[PDB]
Amino acid sequence: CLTDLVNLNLSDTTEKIIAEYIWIGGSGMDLRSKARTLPGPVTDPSKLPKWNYDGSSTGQAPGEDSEVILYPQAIFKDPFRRGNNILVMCDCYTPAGEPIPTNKRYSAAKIFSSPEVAAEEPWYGIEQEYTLLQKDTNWPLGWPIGGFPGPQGPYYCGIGAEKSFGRDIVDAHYKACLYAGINISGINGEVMPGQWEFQVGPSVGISSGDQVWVARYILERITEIAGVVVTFDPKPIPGDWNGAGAHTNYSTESMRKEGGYEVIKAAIEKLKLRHKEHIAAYGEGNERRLTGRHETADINTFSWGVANRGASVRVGRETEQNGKGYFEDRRPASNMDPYVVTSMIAETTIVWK
Amino acid sequence: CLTDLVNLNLSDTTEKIIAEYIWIGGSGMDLRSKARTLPGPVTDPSKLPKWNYDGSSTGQAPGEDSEVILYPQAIFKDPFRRGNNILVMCDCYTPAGEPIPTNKRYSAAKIFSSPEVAAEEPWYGIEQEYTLLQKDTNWPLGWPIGGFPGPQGPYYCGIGAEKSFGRDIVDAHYKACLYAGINISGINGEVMPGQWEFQVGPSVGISSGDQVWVARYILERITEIAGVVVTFDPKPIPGDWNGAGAHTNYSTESMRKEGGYEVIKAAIEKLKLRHKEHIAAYGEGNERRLTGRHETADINTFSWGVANRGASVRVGRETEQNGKGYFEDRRPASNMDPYVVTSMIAETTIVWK
Amino acid sequence: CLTDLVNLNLSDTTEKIIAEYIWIGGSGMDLRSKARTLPGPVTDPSKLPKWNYDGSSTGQAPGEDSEVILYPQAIFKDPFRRGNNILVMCDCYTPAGEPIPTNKRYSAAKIFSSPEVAAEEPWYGIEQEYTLLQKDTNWPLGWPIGGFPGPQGPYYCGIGAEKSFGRDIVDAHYKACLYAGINISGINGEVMPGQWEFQVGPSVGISSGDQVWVARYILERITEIAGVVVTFDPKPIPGDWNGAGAHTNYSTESMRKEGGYEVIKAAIEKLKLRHKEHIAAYGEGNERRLTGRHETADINTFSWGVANRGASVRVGRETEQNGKGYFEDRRPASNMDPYVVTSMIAETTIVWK
Amino acid sequence: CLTDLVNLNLSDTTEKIIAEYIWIGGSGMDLRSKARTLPGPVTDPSKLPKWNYDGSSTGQAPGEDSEVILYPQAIFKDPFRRGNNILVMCDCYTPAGEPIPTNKRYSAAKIFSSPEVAAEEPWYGIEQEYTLLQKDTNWPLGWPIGGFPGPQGPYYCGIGAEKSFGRDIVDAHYKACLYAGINISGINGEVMPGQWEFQVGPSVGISSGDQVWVARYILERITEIAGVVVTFDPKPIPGDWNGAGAHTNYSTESMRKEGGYEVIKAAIEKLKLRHKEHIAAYGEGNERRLTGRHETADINTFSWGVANRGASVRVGRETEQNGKGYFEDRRPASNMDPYVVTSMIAETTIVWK
Amino acid sequence: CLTDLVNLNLSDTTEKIIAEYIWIGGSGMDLRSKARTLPGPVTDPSKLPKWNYDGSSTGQAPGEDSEVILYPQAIFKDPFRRGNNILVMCDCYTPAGEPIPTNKRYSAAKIFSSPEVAAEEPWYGIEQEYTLLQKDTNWPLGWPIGGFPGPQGPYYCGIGAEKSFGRDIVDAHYKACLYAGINISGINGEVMPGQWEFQVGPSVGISSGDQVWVARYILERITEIAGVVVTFDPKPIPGDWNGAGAHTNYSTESMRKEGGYEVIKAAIEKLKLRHKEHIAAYGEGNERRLTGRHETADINTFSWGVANRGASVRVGRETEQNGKGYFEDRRPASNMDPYVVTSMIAETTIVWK
Ligand SMILES: Nc1ncnc2c1ncn2[C@@H]1O[C@H](COP(=O)(O)OP(=O)(O)O)[C@@H](O)[C@H]1O
Ligand SMILES: Nc1ncnc2c1ncn2[C@@H]1O[C@H](COP(=O)(O)OP(=O)(O)O)[C@@H](O)[C@H]1O
Ligand SMILES: Nc1ncnc2c1ncn2[C@@H]1O[C@H](COP(=O)(O)OP(=O)(O)O)[C@@H](O)[C@H]1O
Ligand SMILES: Nc1ncnc2c1ncn2[C@@H]1O[C@H](COP(=O)(O)OP(=O)(O)O)[C@@H](O)[C@H]1O
Ligand SMILES: Nc1ncnc2c1ncn2[C@@H]1O[C@H](COP(=O)(O)OP(=O)(O)O)[C@@H](O)[C@H]1O
Ligand SMILES: C[P@](=O)(CC[C@H](N)C(=O)O)OP(=O)(O)O
Ligand SMILES: C[P@](=O)(CC[C@H](N)C(=O)O)OP(=O)(O)O
Ligand SMILES: C[P@](=O)(CC[C@H](N)C(=O)O)OP(=O)(O)O
Ligand SMILES: C[P@](=O)(CC[C@H](N)C(=O)O)OP(=O)(O)O
Ligand SMILES: C[P@](=O)(CC[C@H](N)C(=O)O)OP(=O)(O)O
Ligand SMILES: [Mn+2]
Ligand SMILES: [Mn+2]
Ligand SMILES: [Mn+2]
Ligand SMILES: [Mn+2]
Ligand SMILES: [Mn+2]
Ligand SMILES: [Mn+2]
Ligand SMILES: [Mn+2]
Ligand SMILES: [Mn+2]
Ligand SMILES: [Mn+2]
Ligand SMILES: [Mn+2]
Ligand SMILES: [Mn+2]
Ligand SMILES: [Mn+2]
Ligand SMILES: [Mn+2]
Ligand SMILES: [Mn+2]
Ligand SMILES: [Mn+2]
Repeated sequence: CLTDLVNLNLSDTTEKIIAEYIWIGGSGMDLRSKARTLPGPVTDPSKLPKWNYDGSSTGQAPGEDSEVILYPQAIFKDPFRRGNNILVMCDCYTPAGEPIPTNKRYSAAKIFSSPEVAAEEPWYGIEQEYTLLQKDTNWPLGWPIGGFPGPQGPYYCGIGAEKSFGRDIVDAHYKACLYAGINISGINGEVMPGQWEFQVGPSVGISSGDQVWVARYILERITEIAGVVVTFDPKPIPGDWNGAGAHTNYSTESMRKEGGYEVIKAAIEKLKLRHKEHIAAYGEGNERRLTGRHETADINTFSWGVANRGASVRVGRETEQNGKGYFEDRRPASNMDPYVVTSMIAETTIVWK
Repeated sequence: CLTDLVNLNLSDTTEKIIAEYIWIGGSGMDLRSKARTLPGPVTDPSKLPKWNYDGSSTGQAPGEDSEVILYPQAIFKDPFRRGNNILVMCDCYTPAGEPIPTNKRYSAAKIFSSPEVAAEEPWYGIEQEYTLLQKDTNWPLGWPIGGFPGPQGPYYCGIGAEKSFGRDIVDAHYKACLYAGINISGINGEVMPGQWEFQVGPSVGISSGDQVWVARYILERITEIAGVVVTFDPKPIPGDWNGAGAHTNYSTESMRKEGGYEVIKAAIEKLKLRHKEHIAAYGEGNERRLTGRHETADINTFSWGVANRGASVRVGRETEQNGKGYFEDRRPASNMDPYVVTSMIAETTIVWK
Repeated sequence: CLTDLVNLNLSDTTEKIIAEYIWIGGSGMDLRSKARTLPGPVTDPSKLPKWNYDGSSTGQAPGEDSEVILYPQAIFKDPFRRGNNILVMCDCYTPAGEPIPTNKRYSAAKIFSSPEVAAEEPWYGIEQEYTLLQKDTNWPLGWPIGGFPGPQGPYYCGIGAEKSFGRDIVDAHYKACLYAGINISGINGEVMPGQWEFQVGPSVGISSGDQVWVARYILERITEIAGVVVTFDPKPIPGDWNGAGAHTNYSTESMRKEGGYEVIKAAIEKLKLRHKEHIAAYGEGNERRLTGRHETADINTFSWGVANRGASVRVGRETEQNGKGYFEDRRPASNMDPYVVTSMIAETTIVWK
Repeated sequence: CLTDLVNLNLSDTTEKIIAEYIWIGGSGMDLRSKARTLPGPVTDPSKLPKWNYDGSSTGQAPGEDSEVILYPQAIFKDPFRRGNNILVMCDCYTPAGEPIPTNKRYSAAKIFSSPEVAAEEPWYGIEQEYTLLQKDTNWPLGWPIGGFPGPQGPYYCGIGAEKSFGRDIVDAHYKACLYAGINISGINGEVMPGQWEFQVGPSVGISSGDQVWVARYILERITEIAGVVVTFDPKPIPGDWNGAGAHTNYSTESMRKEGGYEVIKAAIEKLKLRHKEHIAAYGEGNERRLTGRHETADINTFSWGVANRGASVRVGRETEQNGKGYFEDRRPASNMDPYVVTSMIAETTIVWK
Repeated sequence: CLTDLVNLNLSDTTEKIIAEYIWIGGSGMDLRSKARTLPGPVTDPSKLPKWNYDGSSTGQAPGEDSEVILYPQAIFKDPFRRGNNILVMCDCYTPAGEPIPTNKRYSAAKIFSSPEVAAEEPWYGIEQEYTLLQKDTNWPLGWPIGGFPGPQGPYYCGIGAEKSFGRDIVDAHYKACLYAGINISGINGEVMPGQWEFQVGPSVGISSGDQVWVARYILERITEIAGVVVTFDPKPIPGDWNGAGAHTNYSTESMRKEGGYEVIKAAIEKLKLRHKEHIAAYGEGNERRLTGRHETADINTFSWGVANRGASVRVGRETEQNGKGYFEDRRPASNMDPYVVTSMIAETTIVWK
């Protein structure tokens, strides 16, 4: 029957390939994709033809001038179609070669090409938290309808049927990602029952943004299979329940070398000064998450400390004791555009004075 | 149990083959098929025996003179029975060798054999849109019964459980088709939730028609497996919801060579003059689709433009900028007979003056 | 679909590994785990990097000083993720290298390193009994809701649908454990319908504790898959229904050699004197189990005998008739921390006089 | 069985009475009630004993000083218990005779006792709109779960099963209210499917506030019976669906006498000047309702007109043509405290200059 | 519980009355109603105050000039609210006293006031056929979903569970109507399973129209209670299944007196000449019903005969044999506006020459 067809091995019959072009839609938060057949395997992004789609249907163009252009930027193996088929992360342009307003990759690319940044070779590990929800009722997975599970406490990194909801989805994603070639560093059950996390491990500059988006694309496709819905809303349930963020861990060449801890403090300092303008691009709805309770710092103050999950930035015990490592900006929400957060951190930390 | 039997590998036990003869029924819109055993593998259509069926049961013949004859025309691998078994696309005739009124392949074959057409070597890519429906209630897949989903917008090329209904079926079909040997160029989720699309990529003359029909046959067989119903009705739900069409993309030898864009304009021009008579054969119910809203042009006007999804014909940005390519006739409905549309375009575009 | 992704073989695509760090949480009875990617296979515990987690979320640290450190101590193969992926049993410390109050491995390690203990090379076989419960109602698997099955009698080591509930889970676990490298000696259906047992066979000193914990981790993960709940509560149902214990079988070098039976009696003797203080660490709720009925001895008396399941300690017919073997301390409850019971027995039996 | 007991006629057995004391709770939007037995029928409010309740449980007092006092203010017949039993609308005070912060009846009473207001003898008709919701899912009655009914249009004052949801409840309420002695002037199905309205007809000064609250109490008690939930949230569903308000119709002695239309215009004028401060007390969430679409006027502008449902105030065709009547302030939300809106209008309209 | 409240007898507690004003909405086919309280019983229409409603919500007025006026024209007892409560049939006007375009009572009233018509004192019996449908699926009551019952034949005037669907509703209606004061002459099960009929017996001129509308109002309210949907669509199911009409039986003074049969033939004759223009106002969709099969006459021909259910007009055996009676115009569809058909027959039959 149905899975025999979806899992057909094509290699036995043609050289042809299926490429799934992924892009980001009109809201800056919606992933979209379509697929095309290509005549043979491809490993280099610049050897893939450009393409277009109906921008008038994604809120990015008018009906009379509907075409919007897709620039292939990164290739990953398609864990769904398997064999030689591929996912292609994309960039969006007018037919005139202008990047459209919702393309935030272009700006970020410039910052990561700019040679004083490139030389610092920044590293990002981003911690994507999300929440799983029952289709149609829109209530968190594992929660009874019109009710709540036991209070927070046993859920964080837990095991068992009354504690841990949807490991299925999570472990699936983890391998999918690995197979695809995403640098995924690890996963964990989070504090609010039904909330999970994966980390896209230390990735350089632009490719961090690319990998987080593709990882999210894979997550949602998996949840789609499962008949479950994901939100990246930073505070999906009001009251005594954790919000969800996208912690950004960060380091520069000079931060991970001898006496980098000094560079770290100095970077934090610069961040303190540009808190206000960082918050503004750190994803919407954040006001509902950053309250000072539930392992956040208040939106209005900026703070930092060592093992302090109540602070705006946190520095690992390990990197303190070694005088070198990385720090964690805990401010960005789970619905953060990594392109924006990732480059803005480099900019406020290297370029600006 | 049941799938062990349906998936038996016959190769281990005989040389014998199963051929599924497919034809088009009395309404010109209903596919029909039966199967026979053949003594060994066959790769050439003319080496398959002709056959007959009970036309009195498909509305094509009377009871007392019931026999109607099947001419094998194209072979494809059967993605259901797998191994060496085959699908055989067919043509319909009286025992006297007359093509029956519902055989539109014969006319089309003549036009594509006619040497001034053949030399121009026309190319067609056809975009089959369709809609998936819940068995028995006849309401679109994923829609709640006696109600509607959220308004159009997030569905086009979307991902996730609350957005994307029946990817299962779609991805299955895609591989099925590839395996079978249909030149299928790509797929995508369409604008109305539950509506999808596949494209039968650039195919020459008569074989375009053959492949579209066989692709439709595979689609409906898959939906059958799934316990879901397909309509090719061009406007299945009334009101603020997309209709479904069968866009025909077209090019001639001279159109894809240097300065073909001029030939394109001239062809469009000829099309403008024969709009009235094209509409008449562009599938029934089209009046309900072509309204000027929802990415169509009004039935009564003819128009064209560059990236204009509101026009009767559209010319890609890419082919404009290259002075050579193809244009898209957006007029045909999803229930179009590709034999009719495909040849009628060649006729109005090459032969007539 | 979903199990195709969870069962992806990673070996075909990278050298990378997934390690699941397991630890024991704030209540001393809750297992917790998270996973990370490592660059290649690892077989030695000391070659695994140390790690940390949010102790503020497991009741082990404050929010402002939240980091707690994980020391890898034992590696086993992950029977879930399979291939080269691993489970890593852990130990808990402050960033200052202090063992936290809930780390009972550290104390036990000292006792088993201490050279007069090491030389006696103690052996432990521990019999983990547990009960399976329906999710949400929290009533034993196979029991009708708000009611009881037939009285005890046909359930112990039974077979058939009306007698034996959840063998599925049990047999799964058994192989899981073997695969993982736990020395699991055997399994059996227990006396109360829905209650089962596995034995972690003769294991030396500290590794007994390690293996029991990891075996429990595997059990609960399996039940999680099954949509069923486990309790290690020593007496889950009040009345005429068996409780659950963690019998510890024990032997020293000198006990299993010629005329060890004398050493056995002498050990029992020492145990009689420290009954009071053993009970106190033999797991909470034990008062509800050890009643003198249902194959226990009363908490307040200490007793021993030969084939006597009504005594506090029991000595096998086999080891009596051979003048050498091991004895069974039937006192510990099913929710016993094996680190505590296992070393406390060595201490009261070798060191103290 | 159960309704035989609930409907027992007590008259046949004692003179005793049951009085249900109703009051308004800590949030200023939550009705609360408890019942006591009284020795014989009572018709005058001042002949009912005062009472108290646990304010610490309604967010109105601390635990150590928990008593809050209830002043009977209005009697109505209890339509649930029937016979001679009564509902008693209440007022809230400290034991020291201070009105508590959430008692808005006291202020309003003062304004309606103040002799220049009393002499003008103001009249209020208030139009309570509300929405009916499915228990637990919190989605509007008659809507399919995770979906929407047909667009607005056939619902307003409609009849039939596919159009009209919960008439049951509505018609019940209507008679309940009449029986009770509420001056209820009429009912109607509103624009958004599942939304209804009742009017508390022309009532003088303080008693308008009293009757609206008691009418709301009766409504919710009825929906409680039905196993359905009510919201007075002014905009329960986002998007192309009506919000809900509490239109206040108003007239003074001088407005309903010869050439009152002049007094009306002058009153409107005064209202224009105090729009800002009226909005602030016209119920919370109003920003989400008053948008200028769906028969509201934008929160930021003030406007008036004759038959204009798009304006902030509307004057009936009937009262224009007669040079005398009443005008409709369409600004208050459905969650308005009538005590506050009702007196504030008298104050801005008579006292202030 | 709920029916105790809906059936409260108000007479025991006030003199007050509930009046349900009914009118016809923007489509000319949708009934609408709302209710008001009146101070005492009323028996004469002209003693009821006029009223208004929001025409902007029924498609009859703009938002800025929203008021539309209701003229009470006929009173009937409300069979739902019972006691002294009343239904009030209405007429629609601008505030300027113009009848709105959808008010067809005004025209008809003129024709029935015009003294040469009045003197002929026309009589109408109209046969309302309708179909009952399952809510949400919109498939006829008693039909299995996605299928059909046995072929027509045993359904007409049938009895039994496999033959007769919804008698409940029907018998309820019948008494309701009688109670209300509608001159309802009789009922019967019709030919297509799930289709019924009632007749509004011999009623004079304008009051026929009034009574048919109010009868329809009562029908749909009843079906609403039942959780069932009604259509007056003339041909709800395509194929071998009866359509639904609104046969109009007609007689004038001179037709029911000695040798009226001559006047009858002459009237028929006049009708033959104005068939074309009668058809145009005889309700929309009629083309799908009037086919010449299933007891209709073809739309394009006009015919008459004696006991002929295949003709456009039919004359009873009884009135033929008596040389005096009435004839049956079988042409109007079930969705006919009786005001239009009823007066148009008088006009073509008396006034015009
Ligand atoms: N030097 C570094 N610079 C930037 N990121 C790093 C560095 N070292 C490790 N990381 C990344 O930071 C991430 C932190 O993940 P996790 O263990 O969830 O963080 P936390 O415990 O702070 O929540 C991992 O992706 C890791 O790849
Ligand atoms: N040069 C050509 N001549 C005719 N058909 C072509 C030509 N080039 C491409 N096609 C086909 O026409 C189809 C276009 O489909 P699609 O990608 O859906 O276009 P749209 O932008 O209208 O969605 C594809 O099959 C494409 O391969
Ligand atoms: N000499 C020994 N020292 C420690 N454990 C032993 C020794 N001999 C056997 N065992 C173990 O004791 C356990 C046997 O448990 P089990 O069959 O449940 O005992 P019983 O059923 O008699 O109460 C297993 O751990 C077995 O591997
Ligand atoms: N003179 C008056 N002054 C104040 N309110 C009045 C006066 N006359 C009537 N009312 C009341 O105002 C309320 C408006 O009800 P309704 O007819 O539903 O309003 P709308 O037409 O705005 O829906 C009713 O209670 C009506 O009886
Ligand atoms: N002289 C008349 N004029 C008008 N209607 C009449 C006259 N005599 C009887 N009727 C009525 O005509 C209607 C008859 O419809 P019905 O009994 O269903 O007839 P059929 O057998 O034509 O279906 C009823 O209102 C009946 O009372
Ligand atoms: C549990 P936590 O300590 C806090 C993050 C939290 N889920 C949030 O509100 O951002 O996450 P992590 O940073 O260890 O992943
Ligand atoms: C979304 P669309 O732009 C328009 C097709 C539409 N479903 C129709 O009504 O013909 O499809 P395509 O051009 O990407 O083929
Ligand atoms: C029959 P049993 O003695 C069961 C022991 C009992 N569940 C308990 O409460 O100790 O089995 P074994 O493990 O001792 O062989
Ligand atoms: C039809 P409407 O104008 C509705 C206005 C709307 N429901 C709202 O206040 O938001 O109410 P009413 O005045 O007829 O009661
Ligand atoms: C039996 P019939 O011809 C039914 C009318 C038929 N269903 C139609 O299409 O008009 O009418 P009657 O019994 O009501 O006169
Ligand atoms: Mn983390
Ligand atoms: Mn986290
Ligand atoms: Mn973190
Ligand atoms: Mn397309
Ligand atoms: Mn399309
Ligand atoms: Mn197209
Ligand atoms: Mn045992
Ligand atoms: Mn046991
Ligand atoms: Mn034992
Ligand atoms: Mn109103
Ligand atoms: Mn209203
Ligand atoms: Mn109003
Ligand atoms: Mn009849
Ligand atoms: Mn009839
Ligand atoms: Mn009739």
